[PDB]
Amino acid sequence: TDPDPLQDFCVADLDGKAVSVNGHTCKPMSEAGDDFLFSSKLTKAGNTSTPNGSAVTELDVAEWPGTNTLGVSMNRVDFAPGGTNPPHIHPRATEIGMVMKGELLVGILGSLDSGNKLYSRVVRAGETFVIPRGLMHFQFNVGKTEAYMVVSFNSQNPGIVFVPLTLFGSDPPIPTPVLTKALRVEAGVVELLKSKFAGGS
Amino acid sequence: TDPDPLQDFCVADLDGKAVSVNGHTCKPMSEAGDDFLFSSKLTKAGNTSTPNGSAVTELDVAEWPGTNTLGVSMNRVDFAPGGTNPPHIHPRATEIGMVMKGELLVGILGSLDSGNKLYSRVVRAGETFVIPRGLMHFQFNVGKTEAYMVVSFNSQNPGIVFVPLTLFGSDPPIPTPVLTKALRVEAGVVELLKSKFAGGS
Amino acid sequence: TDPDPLQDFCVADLDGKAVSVNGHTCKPMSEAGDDFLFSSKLTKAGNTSTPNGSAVTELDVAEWPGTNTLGVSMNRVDFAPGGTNPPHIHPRATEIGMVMKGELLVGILGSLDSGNKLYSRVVRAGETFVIPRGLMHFQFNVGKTEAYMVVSFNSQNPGIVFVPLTLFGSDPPIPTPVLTKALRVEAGVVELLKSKFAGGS
Amino acid sequence: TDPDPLQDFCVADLDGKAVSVNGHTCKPMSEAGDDFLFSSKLTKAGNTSTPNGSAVTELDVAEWPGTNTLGVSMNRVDFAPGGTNPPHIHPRATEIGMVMKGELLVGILGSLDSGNKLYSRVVRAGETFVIPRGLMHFQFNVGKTEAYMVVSFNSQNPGIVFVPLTLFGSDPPIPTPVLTKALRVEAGVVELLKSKFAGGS
Amino acid sequence: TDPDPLQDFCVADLDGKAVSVNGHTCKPMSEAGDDFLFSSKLTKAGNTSTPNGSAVTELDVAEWPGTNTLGVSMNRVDFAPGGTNPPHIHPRATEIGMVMKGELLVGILGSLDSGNKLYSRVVRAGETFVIPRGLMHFQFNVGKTEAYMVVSFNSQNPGIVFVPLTLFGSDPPIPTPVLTKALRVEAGVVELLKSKFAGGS
Amino acid sequence: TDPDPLQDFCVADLDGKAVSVNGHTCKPMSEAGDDFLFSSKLTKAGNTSTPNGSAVTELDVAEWPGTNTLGVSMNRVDFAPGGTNPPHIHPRATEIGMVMKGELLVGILGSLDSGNKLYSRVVRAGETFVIPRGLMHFQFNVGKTEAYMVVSFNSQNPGIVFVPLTLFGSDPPIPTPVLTKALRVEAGVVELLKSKFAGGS
Ligand SMILES: [Mn+2]
Ligand SMILES: [Mn+2]
Ligand SMILES: [Mn+2]
Ligand SMILES: [Mn+2]
Ligand SMILES: [Mn+2]
Ligand SMILES: [Mn+2]
Repeated sequence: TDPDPLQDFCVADLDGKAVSVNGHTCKPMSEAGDDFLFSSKLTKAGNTSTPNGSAVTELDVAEWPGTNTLGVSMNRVDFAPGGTNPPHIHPRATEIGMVMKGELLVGILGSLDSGNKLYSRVVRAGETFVIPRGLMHFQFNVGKTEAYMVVSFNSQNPGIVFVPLTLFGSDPPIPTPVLTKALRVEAGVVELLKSKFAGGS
Repeated sequence: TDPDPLQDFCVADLDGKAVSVNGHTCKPMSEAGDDFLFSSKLTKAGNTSTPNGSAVTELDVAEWPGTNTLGVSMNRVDFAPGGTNPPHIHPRATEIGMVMKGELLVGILGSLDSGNKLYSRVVRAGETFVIPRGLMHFQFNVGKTEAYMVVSFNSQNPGIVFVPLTLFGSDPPIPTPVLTKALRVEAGVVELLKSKFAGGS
Repeated sequence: TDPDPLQDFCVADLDGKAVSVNGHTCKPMSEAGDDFLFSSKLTKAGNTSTPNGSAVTELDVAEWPGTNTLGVSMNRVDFAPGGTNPPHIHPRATEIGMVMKGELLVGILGSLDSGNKLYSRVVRAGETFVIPRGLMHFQFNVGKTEAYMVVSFNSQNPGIVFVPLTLFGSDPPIPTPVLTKALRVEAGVVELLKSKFAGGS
Repeated sequence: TDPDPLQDFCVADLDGKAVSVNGHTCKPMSEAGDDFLFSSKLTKAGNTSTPNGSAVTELDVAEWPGTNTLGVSMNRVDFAPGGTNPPHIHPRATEIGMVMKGELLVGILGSLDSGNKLYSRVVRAGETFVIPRGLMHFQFNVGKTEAYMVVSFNSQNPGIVFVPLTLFGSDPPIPTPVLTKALRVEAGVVELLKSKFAGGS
Repeated sequence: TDPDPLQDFCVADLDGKAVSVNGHTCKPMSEAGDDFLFSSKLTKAGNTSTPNGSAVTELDVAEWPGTNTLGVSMNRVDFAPGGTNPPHIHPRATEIGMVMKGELLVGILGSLDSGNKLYSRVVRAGETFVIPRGLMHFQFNVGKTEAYMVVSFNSQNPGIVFVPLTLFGSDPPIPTPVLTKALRVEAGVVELLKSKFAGGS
Repeated sequence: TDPDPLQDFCVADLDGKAVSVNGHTCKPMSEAGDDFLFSSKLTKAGNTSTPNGSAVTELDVAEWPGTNTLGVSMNRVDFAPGGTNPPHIHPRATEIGMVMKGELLVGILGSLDSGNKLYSRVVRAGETFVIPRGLMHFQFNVGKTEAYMVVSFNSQNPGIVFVPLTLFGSDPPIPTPVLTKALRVEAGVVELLKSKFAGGS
């Protein structure tokens, strides 16, 4: 997990030419002000008119620099009816979330030694879920109304590996012949999938 | 921070005679079912008719055994108008929270090397805050309506050190002469304070 | 990363009814013998006549109990010509490997904040590679001969999330409608993919 | 706990304009000399003519830069007869100490899940005590002579949250109305307490 | 470093048939009493009439079970005039110590990338030293009186690798031919050294 | 163990005047190229015509900067017939290795609480071994042909404490009188040993 802090506060210095280190260098405390432990970036709903039908409003250290060194971060996800936060993975953290409105099918997948078990449940307002570090998971809006959830992570920068986008639209894309052997389908099927993720989202 | 997990899942075995270890032993996976990564315990508001005027609904590993080994936990706090979650400390975690309804004055205090600075702000619906590991902090409902927040921690068992209750109503209470030297007031003042925390809450 | 050790040795007790904890309980030192720090399980090549065209011979704590608490483990992967270790993820570790024979295209994919960059190179005998914790990666045999590599991990139980098998053949499988929204293709395409992973491998 | 070291030595560069990071940047090894692993700052007794009747001589990374990255630090506390190291907390470390001279009442308080138990004992020359990470604790000189102890921590910068001073004399002070609700006493009592900690110590 | 604690207290259960885990299982809190955070085992001087001319009084988790899970431990070392705590290593911790009486030559050795530098200084009453995790170090009494020091570690079980005893008197001893190649001397010299450590101390 | 990473990649900036921190600062991602996760430095055998009769080809972060922050590193050791990697220690990591060719006697020594037990075995092609963090260990070529092994570590910079060289040829050397008390032999024997390690290797 993220390294523990070695002082009370260390607000991230995000200017482009700052020296680079594991995580982020910090602003001098003299330049921090009173406001760094607070944020209002998750107050409004994100735009759900996207191919996935969901919008992620991030609140990691790049968006909330006061989280630097503190080992935590959050995000908000809004969903149009039938929208999905597609099968994805956080490489460096466990996720713990709460559904605020609507009805979401939440699915968590065990690794190979857990027999690739799929745990899935319809989670409603006020109900919570937990996603173990590095496991594949997804959310699907099964209600007729817009849904939204707010989650927390045990990292300032959990990272996100979107499975569909990484598999078919990385930069540059995984060679077709690699994907035909791995997916056990012909090249035409692989190219059809790639054509849907050519936009970069 | 909490030790990282060494397998996908390890639901806590909470029976009274289970062997004791750092954290908790786990139920055999065969006895876990499909439901351990989910909870509905924070769906309803807690009873705010208490001396503090707030109610904490806990969702640590004792209440949500599926969090065992995953490094995270949550809780919900409800506040009557003018109620407080009094100055307190979490010995083993950073807290990250969101106000869901109402208006809360949230205050975070730096340690001695930070000049004991008090950072405080009125946090409203959808706005977030972060409390660094082990620092004193509090919340006070400044609105005319009931307020509530949901927070996450970077520990399965953050712990809570309530300052007023620990100082004046521990078991057994800190001797009066220790408290008169520390608080710089006469014994009568110390005894008055102790009389308010004799109930254990 | 894995918790550090609190003593010299703690060989894993793998009997089925042993108490369950994070990681594994250990055999009494009196029952360990001289041989637990050694293994010969990776001496021979695995059977590459599988759908993927590769075979993984594991040497994690379940196969090498002397690794318990030491924070490390290994495995060997053998590849038939044109075979692949398909796009996969290790949820709890970084991997560091060496190609022993043959020619392998090794690809590592960055997360979303790294623009989903694909780093790929043909790695030959004696050459090494490193896969950051939790990122998607794969290997493909581009030579005309059988290839093999031996890798190490910074966990006693890294875990493996096989992307194709988890996406299309979990237990039970991810609903088709979830996968059609996520993959942006019709149900018939999703069902074709599922039919290839119905065997459990 | 503090991050582990990634090299033998990394003496802290404490100049005011050094770049800021978690912990401290280090002096080039060429500028370190032979003396950084040693100190004589705890050889003499501190001045106990203070309001608390005790004096803390710190030996954290700010006073002993050679501790940077090594995960440890110390301090010495001297006590006039009847003096106290008041109820306080270390946010980022466990403390382990030894009484060198005199008789000290040492008290350690459990958190809420430990029923706020007060463990207290008179500790004399050569006797030791341990304070778990983040718990409230104090020391009181019950002998007729000056007493002193030397303690170690499992952090280069444990931090110190003095309860009385933080509660009544932070900068700026916690509002009176917050403190009257939390302490369950009238404003006049709160103002009396605040008047004793207006000096900043 | 040692895993962080997941609760306030977890006194080690040291009975011989207790289940074995990383570190130690804990006594039920009901069986702990008030005394586990304290010890008087380092109050008296150890017997320095040994081949090394020094005596180590240990206060690790085997001798102080209340340290279990807290990440710290101590020990006391007493030295006859001209006695030594021979070149040794702690595999799992940094050491931080204070000389209480006498004059001790304290030497710390850097690793190969630090050019195997020897840092050494005569440390007197009240003066401190720090030994980075896993580096070779020693102490030698250069005064005419008995000397003693008390040290702390950042582990409940640091471990001790005595160089001379391990090299020449392990169980069973390292073969002579291995040692003649490594030490670049004839077999007769190696056998002479082995004869001095045949007693097991 | 090494601090976990807080981003995907952080290639070490090894220029001499780069700011110094725990571990290494990183190159801007814009200056990294595609090649940092790969290396060919262990493809060839090292020169075994040395006093020890073995050659270590290092692949730590100084030689493979792409390992920075990832918690892993490797090395290759080649051995002439009868050559040794002498009794040594890695202060900051566990080692896990595989013999690639030849026959090596591999010995691992327990600490004092493990009764200084010597575990030793002849390890051949494809067979593996594990060395717990900070314990003394060695390898000796018992075959008639050149032998070689490739090992991995759970640190980007494990460090190496060569016992013979550190004991008798540090800079500057440990005083003779310290070594005569510790080794229990006369000064002439100590000086003979020192004369063999005066070259610095
Ligand atoms: Mn997620
Ligand atoms: Mn709180
Ligand atoms: Mn892999
Ligand atoms: Mn203290
Ligand atoms: Mn020592
Ligand atoms: Mn080695």
